[PDB]
Amino acid sequence: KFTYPNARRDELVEDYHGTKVTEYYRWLEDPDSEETKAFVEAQNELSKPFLDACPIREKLSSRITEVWDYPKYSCPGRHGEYFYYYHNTGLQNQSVLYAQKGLGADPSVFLDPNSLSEDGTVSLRGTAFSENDQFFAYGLSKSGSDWVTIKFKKAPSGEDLPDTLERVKFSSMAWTHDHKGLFYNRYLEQQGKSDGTETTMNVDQKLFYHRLGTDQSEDVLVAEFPEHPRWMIGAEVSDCGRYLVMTIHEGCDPVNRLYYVDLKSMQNEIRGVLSYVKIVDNFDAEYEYITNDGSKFTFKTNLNASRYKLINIDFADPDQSNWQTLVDEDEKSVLEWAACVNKDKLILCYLKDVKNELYVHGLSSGSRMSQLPLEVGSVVGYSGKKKYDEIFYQFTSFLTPGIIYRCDMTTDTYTPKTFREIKVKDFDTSQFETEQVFFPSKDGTKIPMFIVHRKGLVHDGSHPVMLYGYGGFNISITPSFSPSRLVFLQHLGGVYAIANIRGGGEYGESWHKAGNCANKQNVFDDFQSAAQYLIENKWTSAKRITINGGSNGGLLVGACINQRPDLFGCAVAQVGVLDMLRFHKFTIGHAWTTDYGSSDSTDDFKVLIKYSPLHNIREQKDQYPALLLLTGDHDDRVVPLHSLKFLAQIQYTFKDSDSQTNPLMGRIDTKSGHGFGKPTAKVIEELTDIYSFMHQTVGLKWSD
Repeated sequence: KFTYPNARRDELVEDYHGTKVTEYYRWLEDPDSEETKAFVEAQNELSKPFLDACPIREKLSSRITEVWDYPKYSCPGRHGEYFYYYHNTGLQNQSVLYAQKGLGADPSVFLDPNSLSEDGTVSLRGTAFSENDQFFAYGLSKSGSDWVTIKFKKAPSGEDLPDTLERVKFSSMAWTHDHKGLFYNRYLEQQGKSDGTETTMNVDQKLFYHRLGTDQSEDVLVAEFPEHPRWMIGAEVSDCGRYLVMTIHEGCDPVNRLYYVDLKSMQNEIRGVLSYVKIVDNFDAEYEYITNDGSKFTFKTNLNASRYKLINIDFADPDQSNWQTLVDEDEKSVLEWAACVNKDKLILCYLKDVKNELYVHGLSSGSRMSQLPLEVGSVVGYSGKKKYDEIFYQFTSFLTPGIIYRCDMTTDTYTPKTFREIKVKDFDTSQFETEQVFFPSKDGTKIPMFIVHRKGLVHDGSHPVMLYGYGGFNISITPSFSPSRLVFLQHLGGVYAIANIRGGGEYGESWHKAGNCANKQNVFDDFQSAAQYLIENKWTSAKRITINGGSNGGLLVGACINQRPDLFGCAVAQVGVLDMLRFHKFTIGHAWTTDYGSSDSTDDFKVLIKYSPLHNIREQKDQYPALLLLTGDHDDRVVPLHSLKFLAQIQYTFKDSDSQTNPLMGRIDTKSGHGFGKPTAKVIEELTDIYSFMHQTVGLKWSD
């Protein structure tokens, strides 16, 4: 009974290695045409009244906002005599950066991003203080785009400097220790727009050096690789300031080349393309800089260690035969990151069965000295420089918004203190609990899954489920706090489940490879097996399951509704990649071929054509679940044409279907992008729409 917008069908046939593939809505790849703008407007004019028609929408938005309304803080970061920290009073669109001369001093406002936009659509993206704590570089993104403008302030006053760097994207921000400038990345001029609404592919990223007090036109091009247009040059200055560490990536695999430049030994100042020394001239393994003592550098690596380890490479004898293991690879746990504090102490964060653990090691020997206790959850923030003598770290979990710890690092015992407790106001979290189960996938592999629910739940199959997943790009989906999840559990009788499906990094690179490239179908099988597990164990039934995912998780949702529509009642795919044959042709999509492959390859196409959601919409005996696609017109990470073309094709496929009664809709937001830096007001509106859509499609019941 749903009337879907008109969408002109333009038969476009293309040959992929002998296989003819036809699509009908490629005109939606042009975001600037009147036809595409009319399609976007018509889809919003259909979904907005349907979402607003939810009878509990006001109650839902009010409760999400009330649960969300609590003071939030980042860890305090020391920079000289001043500490800097982000703080949100509760519902501010963007967090404010404060400065205080000591932990006990009254703070001053250092940078309020809310002062730059009436609707909070200007957000910070990347920050870096100078080594002498006197200057502060920061990136600004408009309307959620990946494009960045780098600006500068004096610290701690916050007074603006005139320096402005444009066309910055996916950029480093590394000050030289002479406090005279920094390294950053930018793209040269391109045809058309560069504001987040274009689909133009980004290649030939350059590394530049900007000197303070000069125009950007005077910046020195220090590194470029025109023979490898997809290479991206990460730049970092060593802790002592002597070395420029160049980490070169191609794609999204946890691997990188490792070059360096001895800045101090340079005969002259930075004036041209820098001559570098190659330490690792391949993409075989990761080499992530931790610290260095003179010429001996400590790196985190996955070289012959899928669960990661720490090695030492001395630039004075850099052949691989001289490398030494500093911290052995753990037999079970994944080493997520390491940080050096107080000259010769290391903070190592591990992931053990999708739960974070923290340990203190010695830099000289790599030997373990202590464990910092944590509850079941994730470490989402850290502060602790090599030159300072204490650390701060932020912990979060499903029922814990935040705990900020402080640990003195000057003694041989490491007893962390609670610095801040971040809690929801007037909410009894003791009524709920989290369980971790391991369910067998289609091939028999055991997959971890967190299930958050009310205590005393009986397994009668009556409870609605929000099933979340991602599955790809070495990303581990670890416990975190969500205010809307609390409302779902408290007022909508909900059960929330995360399936740690393959493709992620929960169990190392082998877990990642088991769900990428030719093994991508394993990811979808794991997620479908998660829904089957919840049904078989009577947590829920298929009609009560809502699946949700974003970006690569949006691809997960799209493939799962095509393959097993009988397993779900609702589906919410946010900013999802849905045309798997053309994703690599837009913006930064070429970097994802390390997990997806590319339709340019004959072998990769045979894999992609089987699960590309846009090309696998088929009516089955069971109707498709209710579908809500969410994207923004400035999502230049995953261009919104993915959602637009999928929406047009799925609405056409079921236009004459008697059996399809569930709605297939989409919401295209304005002045927002992939998600990072989205203002709080838009986030709450989006969560209200998600649970309003579920209430209208899977029969949720509101309880006050």
